[PDB]
Amino acid sequence: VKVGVNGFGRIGRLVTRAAFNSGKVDIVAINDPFIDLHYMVYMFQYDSTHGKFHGTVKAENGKLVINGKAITIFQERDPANIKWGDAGATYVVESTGVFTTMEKAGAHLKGGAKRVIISAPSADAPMFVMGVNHEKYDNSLKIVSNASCTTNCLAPLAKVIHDHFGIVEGLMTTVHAITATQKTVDGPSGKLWRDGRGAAQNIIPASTGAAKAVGKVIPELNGKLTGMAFRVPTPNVSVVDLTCRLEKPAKYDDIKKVVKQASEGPLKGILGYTEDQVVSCDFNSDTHSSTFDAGAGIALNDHFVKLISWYDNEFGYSNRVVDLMVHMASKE
Amino acid sequence: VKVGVNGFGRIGRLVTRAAFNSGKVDIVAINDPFIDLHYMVYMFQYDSTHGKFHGTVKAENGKLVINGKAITIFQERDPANIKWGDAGATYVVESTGVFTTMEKAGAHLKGGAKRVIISAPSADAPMFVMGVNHEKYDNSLKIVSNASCTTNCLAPLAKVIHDHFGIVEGLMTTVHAITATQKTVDGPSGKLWRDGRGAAQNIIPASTGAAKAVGKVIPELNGKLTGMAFRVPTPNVSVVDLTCRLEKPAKYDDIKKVVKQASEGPLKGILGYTEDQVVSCDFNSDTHSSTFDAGAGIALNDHFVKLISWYDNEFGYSNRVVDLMVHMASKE
Amino acid sequence: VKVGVNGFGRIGRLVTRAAFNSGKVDIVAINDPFIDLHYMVYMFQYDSTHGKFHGTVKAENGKLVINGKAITIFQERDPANIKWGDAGATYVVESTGVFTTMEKAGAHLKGGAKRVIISAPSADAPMFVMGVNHEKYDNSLKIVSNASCTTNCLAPLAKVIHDHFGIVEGLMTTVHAITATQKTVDGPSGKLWRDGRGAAQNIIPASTGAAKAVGKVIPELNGKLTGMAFRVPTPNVSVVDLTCRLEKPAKYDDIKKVVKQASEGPLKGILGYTEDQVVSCDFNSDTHSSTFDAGAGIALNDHFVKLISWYDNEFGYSNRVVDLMVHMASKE
Amino acid sequence: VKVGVNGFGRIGRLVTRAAFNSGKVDIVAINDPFIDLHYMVYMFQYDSTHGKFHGTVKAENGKLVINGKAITIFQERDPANIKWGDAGATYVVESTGVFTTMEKAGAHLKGGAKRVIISAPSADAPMFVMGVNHEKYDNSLKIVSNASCTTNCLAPLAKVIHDHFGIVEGLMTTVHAITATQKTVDGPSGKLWRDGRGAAQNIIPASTGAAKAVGKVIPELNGKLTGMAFRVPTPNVSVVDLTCRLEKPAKYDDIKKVVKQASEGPLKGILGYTEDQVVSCDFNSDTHSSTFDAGAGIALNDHFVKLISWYDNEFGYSNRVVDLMVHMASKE
Ligand SMILES: NC(=O)c1ccc[n+]([C@@H]2O[C@H](COP(=O)([O-])OP(=O)(O)OC[C@H]3O[C@@H](n4cnc5c(N)ncnc54)[C@H](O)[C@@H]3O)[C@@H](O)[C@H]2O)c1
Ligand SMILES: NC(=O)c1ccc[n+]([C@@H]2O[C@H](COP(=O)([O-])OP(=O)(O)OC[C@H]3O[C@@H](n4cnc5c(N)ncnc54)[C@H](O)[C@@H]3O)[C@@H](O)[C@H]2O)c1
Ligand SMILES: NC(=O)c1ccc[n+]([C@@H]2O[C@H](COP(=O)([O-])OP(=O)(O)OC[C@H]3O[C@@H](n4cnc5c(N)ncnc54)[C@H](O)[C@@H]3O)[C@@H](O)[C@H]2O)c1
Ligand SMILES: NC(=O)c1ccc[n+]([C@@H]2O[C@H](COP(=O)([O-])OP(=O)(O)OC[C@H]3O[C@@H](n4cnc5c(N)ncnc54)[C@H](O)[C@@H]3O)[C@@H](O)[C@H]2O)c1
Ligand SMILES: c1cnc2c(c1)ccc1cccnc12
Ligand SMILES: c1cnc2c(c1)ccc1cccnc12
Ligand SMILES: c1cnc2c(c1)ccc1cccnc12
Ligand SMILES: c1cnc2c(c1)ccc1cccnc12
Repeated sequence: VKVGVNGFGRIGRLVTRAAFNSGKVDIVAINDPFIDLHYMVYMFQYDSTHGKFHGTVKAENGKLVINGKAITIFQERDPANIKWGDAGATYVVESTGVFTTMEKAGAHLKGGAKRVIISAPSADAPMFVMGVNHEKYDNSLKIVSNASCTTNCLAPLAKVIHDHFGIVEGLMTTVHAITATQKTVDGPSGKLWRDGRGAAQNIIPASTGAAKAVGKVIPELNGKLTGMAFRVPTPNVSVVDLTCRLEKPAKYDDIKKVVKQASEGPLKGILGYTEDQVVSCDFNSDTHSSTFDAGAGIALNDHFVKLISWYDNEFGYSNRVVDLMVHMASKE
Repeated sequence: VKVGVNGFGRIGRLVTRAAFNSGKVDIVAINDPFIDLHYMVYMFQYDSTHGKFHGTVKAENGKLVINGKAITIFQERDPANIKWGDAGATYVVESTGVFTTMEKAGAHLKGGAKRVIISAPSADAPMFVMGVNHEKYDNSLKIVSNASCTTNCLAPLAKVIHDHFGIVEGLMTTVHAITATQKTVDGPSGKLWRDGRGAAQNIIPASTGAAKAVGKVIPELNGKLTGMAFRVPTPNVSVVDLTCRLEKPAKYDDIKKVVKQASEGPLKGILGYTEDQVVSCDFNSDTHSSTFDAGAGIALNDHFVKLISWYDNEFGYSNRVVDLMVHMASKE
Repeated sequence: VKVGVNGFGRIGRLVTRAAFNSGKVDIVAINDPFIDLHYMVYMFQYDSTHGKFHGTVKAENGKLVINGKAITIFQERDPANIKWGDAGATYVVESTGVFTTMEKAGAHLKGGAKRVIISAPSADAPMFVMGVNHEKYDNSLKIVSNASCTTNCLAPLAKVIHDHFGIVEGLMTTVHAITATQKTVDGPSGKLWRDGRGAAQNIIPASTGAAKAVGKVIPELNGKLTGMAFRVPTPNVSVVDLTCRLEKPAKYDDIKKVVKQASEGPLKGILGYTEDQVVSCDFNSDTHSSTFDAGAGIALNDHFVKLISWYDNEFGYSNRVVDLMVHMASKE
Repeated sequence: VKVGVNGFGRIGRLVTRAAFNSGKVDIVAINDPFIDLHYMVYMFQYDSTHGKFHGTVKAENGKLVINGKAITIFQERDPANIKWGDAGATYVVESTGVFTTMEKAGAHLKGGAKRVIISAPSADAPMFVMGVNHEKYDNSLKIVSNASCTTNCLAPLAKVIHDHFGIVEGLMTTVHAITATQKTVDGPSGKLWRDGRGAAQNIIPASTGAAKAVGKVIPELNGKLTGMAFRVPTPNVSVVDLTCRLEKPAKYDDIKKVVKQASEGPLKGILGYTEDQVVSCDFNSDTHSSTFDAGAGIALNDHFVKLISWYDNEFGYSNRVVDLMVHMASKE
């Protein structure tokens, strides 16, 4: 399926690498009014976090050419003005952070795009998490959301746990790497005042919709989970800390057994499982949505447990965006 | 009371500062075989985290003279060889990190100390938290513990919440600054493998006895709390995240009022209360044991809540060591 | 003199603090369209780097009241629309970073300011360094620059060394803390590609005009000095490394004596001198422009030496802005 | 050639990976009294900086088995007691940091080792830098030094520059990643007081022998270079900043031309060359000893220049150790 990328950022650029790396998505157009063509070459080829592109990248005849494939480059602030159709972009990855409502994201349809995948939670577009509810997608849906990085780590763990023991209620904290929304030194950050404080210096409490959004992705959990985040001074890789109360009793070893099972079978590639003495860097460029850390968790009793799961918030999510598009493409 | 300090490290130095900032306590001797007299002048004067000492520090006549007061300096590896009695050290703060059992900390009694306060949890020395169970101290105790930084954070809060609502069960996480036991790059840590991984690079899961220890300090909570830690790349200040289930219903505003009431009366100076948009650096050099962050916590319902509390692990704890000694002295 | 501040950022806030810590200067107005009145109360009160403000800050009656003094608050993007005259702002500190030419900074003259001090180098506004060429200021200058933090570090030192030994030629590097222009993760920086790379992850080469600018401030050194920068993952405090060739022979002890003599007389408060085993944090909130580090430099021979000098880029510079205004006012 | 590794640290473990990766060195014995066998598995397989070993690692029948090759594991504090000969270890990589003199390093010969390669500068063992003076090695030399990471970055650049233009004199600064000798928080560090200050917080001035040691590796430069270091808060990758005065005039483009030439021909794989807008992370796991950064340098005039060269201090040096051993092996 051919695809356009709106906003060539962390997710835009890594969705582009994941795309090249799958057989199944062809990136044909990129719009980013803040990154010109020769600058796009540089930002793609060099990556502080995930390392140099293993691949070829250049500018040629006004097009970005990756691994010999030529890509139409647009420079539009208003997505309503992007000539996607002409470019041959069937689906658009809305990865700017700034067009997340159906109405705003729907502007890509005016340039002749067929479907939009918003790389974030949406107030009103339907949200999908691969492995959890993607099969609820149907062809009527022109504008969809891939949810967040955090919702993609929480939801698969929660699916497995609810399915086997019943989640009565749960409260989630994510300890999360810094992102591009944050500031290098104490600076302005709108109505979210904590988010402006110096990102390298501080542990920063923040809001997250992800626990509530899981109750959308798994309706039986509606209103049973909420949570929060702490931003901390690492450049990538985040961890979910789920504290939950269960209906059926669950010894820790039975939780481990059932998560290992799921990681090996129907959630292979999405939910991982480890008992190794891992730290955050051990997941850098790991493509899973969620990896259970057996050693790090702790149970108070058979009904009350704290479960820990790792995620590369850039790289895992990026791969999920590709996967959703493949799934959508195959339903057309 | 005259005090000697064993281990002139982060805690030993900051206890010394806190002692001089308050005449609460007179420092008369210090032992550290890895820091000579001239070198102590340097390490006490300049502090990366808390700034340059406001006062005078020099070497005269083989002693360390802080604010005009001469301190006897020892250089012994074996605590049994330190002549505390000769120097007048009545109470000894045991802040090396390697003598935390009664048997080992007791060696100070050999050199003529009268009582020992271990600046960490102990497998067997009784543990005290100022404002929670410090009145359980009595003069029959020659060797006591001031518990851990984390316990001093969690306990005052857990007391208020338990006293007023009844904690049925709780799971804790502390997102904690790096300490001297950690490593600059991947290196040997012995039995605790994750802890040897590069401190500036990683989110590192780690073990903590604080939640259990709360059940000693608050006997009604015995066996009702457990937890874990994440070490993250900050140099100081940490945060407790307590997820608890309550017996009696408590609306979040009722929790706020109760906690604020507690900060203003009996736990004043120990448990603080804030509604501001704070981040970790706002607690650097803050002397509270625990500061409840109203805005950062979140309730799922009237019986299931996540409560957030900040602590300067270095500075709050060091002030508590002095306060505990002052109390002890009053009981003599 | 009454002062208005345009851009209530790292420098604008710290100038404000320095003004209140010294009555040197009265702050009467502040403009920042990205920080409302209530939000200013927050950002001024809490500072990750320099700590909580010691004094009072609140909003009353649409003004910002610091230490009892009410300050008029504007929210204009266009400096021409700020009514400085109505608020009584005689001098305007232009600390936004986006109005550094005479033509742009001059727009403050439209709203009724009398003179403008740009808190950065200027392509055309004359530049002054306290203790080096501030007596070249005269009342014919409506728009002046206080140069850069780096220039304020390099110039006092280069003056002493030149005055006494004759700098034939020099090459400078500054190893410099991160600033607000940098990015938390790899992102767009426009024309300056290295600067958009993740600030907490990298050693980043960067351009600096400081060495050349020294040749304006010290006309005899015109064309005799150039340099570069490395941005590194600290939040504050930077260091000059000046490698120079000398005309007259200077033994390193002669250099030390000359510099120390300079710190004790005419450049006292501007150029500091130390022999202690200092590191960057020992200069956090230090008001000097430049602190010579005797121990850290090294001579190849009597004519070829590497000289090291520390500066708090935020705090030293901010104090210099106030000092420059006080001087200006004395000349009126 | 079969080899033993004394000290399985950063360099010990990466020399081991580089060894597997060449065809030509077989690691057969490892001694490290602080890392037991199952711990060795973990420390080899997981690397925060260079990523998971792409390879197999396990413990079997009391031996460390990497990629099917079994390795004898010793646990001796005194290298005089290590049974290398029995193990079949012909050469030993002395990578503990603690046996760097001929006499101390010579203890490995008592256990039947034939030659020792000390992974650091030595006060008295002869030092080699591949590409610069390795051909001065002869079979009489049983104990040698591979110099330092910094000497390996400086010396190839200096060779090329001296060869073409004449280095009259030079002064070098290295801006260097933290290492395992440094401390996570302000702590003791012997007679080198700065080195104990908190490594994540500070820019730290330090000593280096590397500029002087280049005058050993290139005798014509004896007494013509010296320098210093700054340690800064990155976990790996360092940069040399060489300020030098030249005999023959050299336009910057002629310097670039001659370094590019050398990187392409006789210093291929040792000295690299780039004009890209690179930052430190772009060299992570780069095997060169030295990569010239054309864009980052700056010339004052044709005789006085500042040259910049990057190095992965762990990975580049590690590969050089292997290379030296191959060279030594082929001269036997
Ligand atoms: N970083 C993560 O870990 C992560 C994970 C999952 C989802 N997301 C979400 O993805 C979105 C992007 O996140 P990111 O981290 O890549 O941000 P980023 O800041 O790195 O990238 C955003 C890009 O959008 C471009 N842009 C801005 N306005 C534009 C416009 N009008 N038209 C075209 N391009 C424009 C910017 O120039 C930039 O290159 C956000 O909604 C974020 O919440 C982020
Ligand atoms: N840093 C914190 O946040 C914190 C807070 C609460 C409690 N603690 C506890 O306090 C203790 C000290 O921790 P720290 O962070 O100050 O560590 P540290 O490493 O900064 O200080 C320990 C000091 O003890 C010295 N020492 C080692 N062996 C010695 C001996 N045989 N005799 C005398 N001195 C010796 C070392 O030279 C060092 O100066 C530990 O038990 C720790 O768990 C630490
Ligand atoms: N941080 C330092 O080390 C340092 C030292 C010396 C000089 N400087 C210089 O001082 C200036 C400010 O740097 P800073 O570090 O404080 O940056 P900053 O980003 O912290 O502050 C700039 C402030 O200006 C505001 N602003 C942006 N557009 C505006 C407008 N149209 N009108 C009014 N305000 C506006 C922003 O909201 C922000 O509060 C820059 O020129 C910088 O080069 C910085
Ligand atoms: N890290 C760098 O970038 C770098 C580069 C070039 C050279 N070097 C040099 O290499 C040497 C090691 O450096 P490193 O960074 O790997 O240090 P490291 O601390 O990571 O490794 C040292 C290892 O030696 C072991 N060890 C200590 N005493 C021992 C003994 N008596 N017998 C056996 N093993 C023992 C330790 O347990 C540890 O695993 C030093 O001389 C250093 O100067 C380091
Ligand atoms: C045209 C282009 N791409 C596709 C299809 C048709 C049909 C199915 C499909 C499934 C996965 C990925 N791409 C496609
Ligand atoms: C587990 C892992 N991968 C997948 C699924 C479940 C479901 C659908 C799908 C579609 C495309 C690519 N991967 C997956
Ligand atoms: C035995 C073992 N290894 C070797 C030799 C003999 C001879 C030469 C040589 C050259 C490079 C690497 N290894 C060897
Ligand atoms: C440039 C690059 N690699 C080398 C040399 C010079 C010289 C010797 C040598 C021996 C073994 C492996 N590599 C090299």
